[PDB]
Amino acid sequence: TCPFYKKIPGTGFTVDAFQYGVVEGCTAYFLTHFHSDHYAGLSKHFTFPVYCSEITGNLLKNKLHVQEQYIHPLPLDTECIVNGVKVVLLDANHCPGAVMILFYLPNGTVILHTGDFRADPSMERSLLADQKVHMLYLDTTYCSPEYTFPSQQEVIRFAINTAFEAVTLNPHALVVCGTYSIGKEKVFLAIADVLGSKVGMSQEKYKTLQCLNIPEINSLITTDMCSSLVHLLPMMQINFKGLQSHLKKCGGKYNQILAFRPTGWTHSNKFTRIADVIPQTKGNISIYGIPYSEHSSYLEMKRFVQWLKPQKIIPTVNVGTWKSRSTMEKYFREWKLEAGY
Ligand code: NI
Repeated sequence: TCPFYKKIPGTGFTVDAFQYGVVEGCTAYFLTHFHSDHYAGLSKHFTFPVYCSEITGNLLKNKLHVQEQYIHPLPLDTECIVNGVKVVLLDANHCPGAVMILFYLPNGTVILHTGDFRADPSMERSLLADQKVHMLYLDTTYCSPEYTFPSQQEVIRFAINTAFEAVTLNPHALVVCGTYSIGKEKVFLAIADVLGSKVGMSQEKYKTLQCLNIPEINSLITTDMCSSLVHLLPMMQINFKGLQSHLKKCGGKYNQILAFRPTGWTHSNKFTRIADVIPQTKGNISIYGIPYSEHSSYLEMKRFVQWLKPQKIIPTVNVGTWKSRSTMEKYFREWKLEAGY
């Protein structure tokens, strides 16, 4: 059964609620982004209206084979009417096609559902700035002060410089980047750009990337592995055994692998600066874990909420334990007392 925090009161609407069968009273199913924990349940047999971004709609049609007549893409930053209720989709600064949803209830209440997001000051100048929000359904993934990580720009700087140095020292080194979902495309695209190569990948991954409206993409990606010196592999293969095996398959073209695992947070963040990050090495293989996040750090989240000043917060992540829930509620109260709302 559908949990309360995926339901929008006063509407026929649910958010990211496709794994519960037919939800009683739901007239429209919203999907914030194309990640499996959120789309779980969608397929070509779905016959209710799905509301989403253009990019998410490309992925629904091409990857899950949802029929076109049930896909309802909306433009961002535009007031739209859905079953008699005004809604707006806003960029969530998560993965490609990921949105926040603003709902203007018939009784005058305004609700923001962040979906998954990485809070940014740029959000303080969207259509959020123009009215009060009463209720916030918040992505609380990293809602604790231990969760710090660097900007995406610093992380990409580190990766570009690391890769360019290694390959200039050894033109027979291969760079490998791990992936298991959409998101974090800048890692592998930035590295390929500094090295003057395309990124090589499976046909299934190339198909996924072709749904994303990224400019000039036919110029940056390929299925021809033999012509590429940046390869994408499943995240599960980014270990010494999986990489030794891959290196065999390249037929003596290469004699070294430098690999990258974009994680979210790991506890090496509580001690070490990005400048100071070192790989794990075995023989001719090195693996770097880089803290490239597409969710808010604690400080980013706090700033957003203290700016927005919602009347009520409903967490959507880490809700399954009493200790988590109690922790989060204590931070929410601190933020409110420090800011004065
Ligand atoms: Ni996500």
